[PDB]
Amino acid sequence: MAKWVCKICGYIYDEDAGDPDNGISPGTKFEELPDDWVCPICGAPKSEFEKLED
Ligand SMILES: [Fe+3]
Ligand code: NA
Repeated sequence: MAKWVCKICGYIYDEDAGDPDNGISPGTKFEELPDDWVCPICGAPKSEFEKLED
């Protein structure tokens, strides 16, 4: 699945990993993260992530 970078801090939202400590099961696509999910490292909103693909 896809990976996304937090443009602020460099955290990778890896769809295969999810974010279980913050309520997101492995395999959750970035689009399906709740609108108010934030980077678990720096707190940036979803808008600040960039999909790692051409
Ligand atoms: Fe971040
Ligand atoms: Na959405």
